Amino acid sequence: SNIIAGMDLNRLDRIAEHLDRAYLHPGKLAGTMTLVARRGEVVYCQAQGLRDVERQLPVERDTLFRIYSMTKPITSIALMQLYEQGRFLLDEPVHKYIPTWKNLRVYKTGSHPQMLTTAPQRPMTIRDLLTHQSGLTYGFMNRTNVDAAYRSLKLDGGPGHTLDRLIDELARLPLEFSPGTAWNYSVATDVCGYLVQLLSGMSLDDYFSKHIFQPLGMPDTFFTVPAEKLSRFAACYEYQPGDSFSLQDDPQGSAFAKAHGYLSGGGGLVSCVDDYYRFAQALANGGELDGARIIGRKTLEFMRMNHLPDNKGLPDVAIGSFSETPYDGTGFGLGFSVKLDVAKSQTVGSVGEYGWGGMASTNFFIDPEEDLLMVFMTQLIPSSTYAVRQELRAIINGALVD
Amino acid sequence: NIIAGMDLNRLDRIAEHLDRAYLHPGKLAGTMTLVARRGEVVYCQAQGLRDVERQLPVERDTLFRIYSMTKPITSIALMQLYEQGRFLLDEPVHKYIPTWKNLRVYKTGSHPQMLTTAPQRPMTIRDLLTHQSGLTYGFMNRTNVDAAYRSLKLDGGPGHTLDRLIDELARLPLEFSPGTAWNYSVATDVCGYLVQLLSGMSLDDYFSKHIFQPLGMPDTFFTVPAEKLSRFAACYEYQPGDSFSLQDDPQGSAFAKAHGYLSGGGGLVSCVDDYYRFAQALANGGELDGARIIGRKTLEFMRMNHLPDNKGLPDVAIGSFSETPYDGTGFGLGFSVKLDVAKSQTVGSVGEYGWGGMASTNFFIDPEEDLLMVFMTQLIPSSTYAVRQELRAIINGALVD
Amino acid sequence: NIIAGMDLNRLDRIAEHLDRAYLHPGKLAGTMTLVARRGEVVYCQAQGLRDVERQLPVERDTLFRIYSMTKPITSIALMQLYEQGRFLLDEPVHKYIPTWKNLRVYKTGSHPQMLTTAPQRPMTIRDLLTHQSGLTYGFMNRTNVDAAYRSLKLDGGPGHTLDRLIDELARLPLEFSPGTAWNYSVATDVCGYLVQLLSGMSLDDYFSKHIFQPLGMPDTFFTVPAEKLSRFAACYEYQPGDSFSLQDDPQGSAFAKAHGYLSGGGGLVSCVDDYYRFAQALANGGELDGARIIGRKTLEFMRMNHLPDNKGLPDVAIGSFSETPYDGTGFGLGFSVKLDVAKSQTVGSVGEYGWGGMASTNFFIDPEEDLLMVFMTQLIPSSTYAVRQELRAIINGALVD
Amino acid sequence: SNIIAGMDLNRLDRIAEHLDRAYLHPGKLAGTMTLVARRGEVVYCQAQGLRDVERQLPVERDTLFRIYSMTKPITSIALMQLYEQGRFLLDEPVHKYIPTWKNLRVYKTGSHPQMLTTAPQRPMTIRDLLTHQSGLTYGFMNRTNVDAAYRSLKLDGGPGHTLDRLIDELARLPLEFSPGTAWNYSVATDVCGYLVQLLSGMSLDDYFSKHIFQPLGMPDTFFTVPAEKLSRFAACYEYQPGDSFSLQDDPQGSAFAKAHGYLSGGGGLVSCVDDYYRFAQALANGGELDGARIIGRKTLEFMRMNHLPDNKGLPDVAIGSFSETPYDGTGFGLGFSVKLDVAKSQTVGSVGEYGWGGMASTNFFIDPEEDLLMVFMTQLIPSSTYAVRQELRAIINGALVD
Ligand SMILES: [Cl-]
Repeated sequence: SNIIAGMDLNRLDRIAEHLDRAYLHPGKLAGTMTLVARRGEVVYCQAQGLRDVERQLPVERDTLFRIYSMTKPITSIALMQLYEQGRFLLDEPVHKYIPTWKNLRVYKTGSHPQMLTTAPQRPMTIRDLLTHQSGLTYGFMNRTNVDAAYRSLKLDGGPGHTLDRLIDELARLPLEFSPGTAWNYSVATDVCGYLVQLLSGMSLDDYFSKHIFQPLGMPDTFFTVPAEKLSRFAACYEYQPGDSFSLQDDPQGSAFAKAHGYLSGGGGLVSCVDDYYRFAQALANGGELDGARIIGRKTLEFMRMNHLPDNKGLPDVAIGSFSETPYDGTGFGLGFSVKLDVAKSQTVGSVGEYGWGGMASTNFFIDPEEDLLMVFMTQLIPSSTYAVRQELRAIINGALVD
Repeated sequence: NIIAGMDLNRLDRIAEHLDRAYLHPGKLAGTMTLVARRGEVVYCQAQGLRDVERQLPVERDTLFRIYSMTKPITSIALMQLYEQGRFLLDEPVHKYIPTWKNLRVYKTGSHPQMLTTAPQRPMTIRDLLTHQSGLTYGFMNRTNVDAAYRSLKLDGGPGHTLDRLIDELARLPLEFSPGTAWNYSVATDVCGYLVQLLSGMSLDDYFSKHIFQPLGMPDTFFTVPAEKLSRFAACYEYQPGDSFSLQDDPQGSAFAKAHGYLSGGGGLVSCVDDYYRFAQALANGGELDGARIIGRKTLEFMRMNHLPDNKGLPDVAIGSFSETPYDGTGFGLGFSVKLDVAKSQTVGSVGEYGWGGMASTNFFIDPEEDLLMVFMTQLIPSSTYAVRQELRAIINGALVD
Repeated sequence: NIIAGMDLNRLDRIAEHLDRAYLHPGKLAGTMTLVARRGEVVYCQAQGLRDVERQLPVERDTLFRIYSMTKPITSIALMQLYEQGRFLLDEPVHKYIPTWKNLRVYKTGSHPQMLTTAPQRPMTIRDLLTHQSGLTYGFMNRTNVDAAYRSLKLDGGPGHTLDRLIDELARLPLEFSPGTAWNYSVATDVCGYLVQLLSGMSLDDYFSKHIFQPLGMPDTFFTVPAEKLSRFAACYEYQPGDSFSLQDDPQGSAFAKAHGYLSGGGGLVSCVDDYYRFAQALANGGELDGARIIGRKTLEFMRMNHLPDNKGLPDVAIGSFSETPYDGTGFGLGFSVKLDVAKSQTVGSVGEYGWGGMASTNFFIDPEEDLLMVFMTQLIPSSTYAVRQELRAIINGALVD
Repeated sequence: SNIIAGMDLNRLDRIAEHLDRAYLHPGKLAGTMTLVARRGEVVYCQAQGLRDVERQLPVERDTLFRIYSMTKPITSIALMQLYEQGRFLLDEPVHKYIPTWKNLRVYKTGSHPQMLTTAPQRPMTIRDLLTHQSGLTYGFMNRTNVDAAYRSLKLDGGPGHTLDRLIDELARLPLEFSPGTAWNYSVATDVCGYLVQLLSGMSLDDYFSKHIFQPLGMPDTFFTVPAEKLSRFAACYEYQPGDSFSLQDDPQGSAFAKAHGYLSGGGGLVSCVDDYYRFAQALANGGELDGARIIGRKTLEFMRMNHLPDNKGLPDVAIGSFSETPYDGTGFGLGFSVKLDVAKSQTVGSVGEYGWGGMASTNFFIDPEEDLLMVFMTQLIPSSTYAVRQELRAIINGALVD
């Protein structure tokens, strides 16, 4: 009956019905913003529930969200813009650009600050940073003496924390493994942000603004929410037992509203669905939207390939929660996950489906076989809580009536 | 004489073959064969008798027990709910059936004193849809677990309901740790139970509303209505010397009573027109004459090999599905999938998908050739003859484009 | 000048090459070469002598012993019956030849006191069509089994018939358990026997009715008629110093007598136009000028690699077919199949299919390029020269689209 | 927006900017000539810096360059022209054509002239020569007692050296390994030139001229620079510590300006960017340019395939520097490298990218997926010094905007 770009709109209304019945009415999520587009046409756009439960404020199309690690693909594009200019090669050692990192060694044993280390088989490369194969980690991993050291030095964030500090402190810490020999989610992408600053001579907020946000028409994407846009800023909620949630970040008096001087290429950005849609749609088009190009078509193709050894999936190389069943049949390129094997993933989709998510359960994907994309925004830490991103794929794929 | 790149003179070899090899020598009672390509019916032939005792001929409208050709219908029903966000394939079954949380794996002993081991992981919905759950069937007659099924009549009996099947399965061991092997099973009856649980409808009402009414299938049901019983075929079973005996009289059949068991695994009676319309809808990507039963992409997903590491049934199956005729065939979400034509030793295309019934009913869809067959007879068991392979030889042989 | 994307000036390199490398130096008596692409004959050249002794030139209409280029014809004949539902490839041979039920595998001893072991499984029709049955050839001269073939004259002799071949094979051991290796064999003579058994026709009449008359092949037969004997080439055999000697005088040849043996493996005499029409029919998916010899799909099935796990001949073959020239080549139902071009070390396409004759006759069809060659000479054995590879180099080199 | 053949010309200007900033201004290279073409349109052609620093002569479009091992693909085509005529088969033993080579054995131990040897598994084939799998080597390898023997016999070049001498001396030397069991860069291609002469009955310079250069319109490609073209001949420079260079060959009084007796099918040719462009463009077209055909379309397809065993890459079979990380995901056919795996190469491009380079850092590639090619000329020995060929791929691939 009502069909746009080979999608049945009546079937897509199942998105709203599902989010109501499974998340909003039972009080598992505060509110959602969902956008679906196919062949450059927005076929679905729905705000549901509340951006701020305490103040009884609804989710609107223009609501601002902490996108967290959905920052990573933006940083990754920023650095590959410089690749396109001949500025570095992926197989170059990081220490060429960060000479204090030349003597990075691998964790053997001991607690910070008396950690013993072994020689790595080879130096860390830029490709290792872009693929989380460098041996770096994250404080929040809470798994090893290396991430214990990150937490004691506040490398994930803290008062006075800057990228210059992150790089200075990382120069003196051990890696989890010899670069390239495993996969571990990490501050690597914050380091990628540091390299964008080093190579461009710009601060990461200015690079992003000049080379990505202004050209794509993304006026509502920033590291610091301006005072006049704070009314639009969603609260962040965290999971509580019984599939409930509590306030985790009040938008009035948030760290995201202060210009605190850490620009996290890994998870710093606040955005909205229109801004992230324009970014995603540019990628879906081969790097161009409405006359503005943020990356070469071929460079993006390269970023979308599986960059793991021997075309393995995350579970074959990952040392954390990324080794679990939901990452079965999914690889990783230069800042995107890549679906390798649909049946193995146990989730409907296409080979080559690429995207990433945020800690607060934000998610996007681009299916290059179907010319289809989704941007999903909510604020519920952590993103491991619910499989809503998989239920949305079920509904969206189910609406294809080609 | 050519329709849709098929030679009709070559297809007449179907009737000639079934006459000479099965009907004239008294191996089968009667047959109904339909072939379609590119949405055109190119062959449709009733032969022999639906009821030998009453000397009643097979007609186009004859009703047949399709048995496990019910399974793809149940599988579509459940994946309709997948399309609505109602469950995920990698979710544990025990999320929806909480009494199943502590299912364990058979180690040793006879029912009711079977010793068990902890499974590596809980059973998933994908395990049920792929027969990798560890469930079995009474009729397997291979293990102490299927002995227990037979002693509890889980395959069918007086007062038997889906609620009973699920209650009794909660207290039985699995053949193996979920996902680690393949074994043909009551899993699909459980899938029917899940359609009821998720839809809040009884399976007969769900099927009727969401599949049979939309596709125009008025002659498909769990219970044959009294006014259609005249069209109902007898069922026959194999006898030594390639003969057969009466196994179910259509007058006084259990299929004519509304007993309480709706078997998503093998309950349905249908006819060639009804199953044709179902098959044609699948061949079209889930739509027929403006009615859609499933998304094009969801069906594509169901048609994929869902066995580990793209293995064939013989690499994972523990039973008769491990034998040479399943070489080069995988399994998705209620369909077999041809992986390797030469290895199968049977002409066809990669991606040929379908399934069969215990009484030797068979259908396939070749998505490369846009070709499908529905074959109906009533001869238990389906392992008796290789007629479905002879039919593929003839049908594939008739492609002249 | 270019026809069907081939440069004719580049194709003239064929004549120049055969002159310079074979004819002028006295390595071959004479050659007939035909090349076609997209159904157009782009090259047709007779060179040198059909009969050196009588100073008779090769003409377009010269008749040649094509030997094992008979095999694809027999293979098509048997798969015609497959298309009619007459057998399945995974059926035991002993279903049709019941005296073969107890065939065993050679362990040790000389004929007639050979000791044997139980095969893992009975021989199948697919084993016969793929030379994986365990049968062999007298001329192999490698084992006590082929010694027994030679002592019983199973490859040919006075009074020898297919009925005799089948009777004597019933009492001999196999080289290996059916399907577990590949060995060039009398299997295809047995395939001819099965065509007779299933059709109720003698093989010469089946071929004539179902292949030669429909394709317009009036110059293909087991016996050269008296009035065509003037067109019959002499056969030559290799002599040291890259020379040759008379091996078969066309006047007083066994090919001119109607003895009782119809060899589906190597009996036929043909000419380049007849074999061209056969090859072109295959290249077209089994049809030429309104006559169809096989279904498009059946042929596709025959052209697939039927060896285990898509292996090449060297991974399974026990003889000279295991050597470097068969690297990257598989085998289907009477055709070799190129699997890996670089590994073959010879220009061509994946899927290139064909076969050759012991007197160095050769044909191939490249389904990627829609290209085929028929090459006729009479020089036993076909292992002597790599002319078939030089011709592929030149023919592939002439593609300019 | 200035676009030709789906290439952004403004993005291609990044080539000049990059070569200036990274190589020319800092004194790492003397001068460069860069050409890029896509779909038979030349989209970039820029001379930069100096062909002769001492004489302060600029690089011009028509400057002549020592292309060195970019000779090899030309020799490889020359020999496969004869394959197309039925003159030999790839699986024929070399000793069929060079009977003194029948008893070549494999190095076990000892110094020249008392080297002990073992029986090879099989004789060397023509395919082994075309793929550098023969067991031959090069004097300059400086790795084994076999290459020590080459240096002591001057097989790479010397006064009075001829192909007849190379073949006579190789008949008496051991191989590095049993033919076909490994890969080692070698004089094999000089031997291929010898076989072109043997099979054609022409001297290699005359064969090339008649069967390649005249038909393609390449008037500025030769083994000897004619006196009237010597004014156009670049100086050759070699690397010096601190990313500097010294004069290695004065164009006035170069061996390349004398008609000495050695025609090196492996590295003898001088060319210019227009001539090599026309050769490369002919290959990109399936072996034809402006009505002249140098090779059959299908023969070239065959030459472009990976000819290494089991579709392995160079690092899985190579015994030298070709076993290192920059050859990861690249195979070898009949005189071309072939990209097998783009992600594994860590360098943007397409599967099937084919080409080769010269000792003085000349490079070309053809991308048959993108219908794109580059010819890069400079004179800096050795070619292992800088990763400029990879930086150029980054920039050129980044300019694809269709
Ligand atoms: Cl549509």
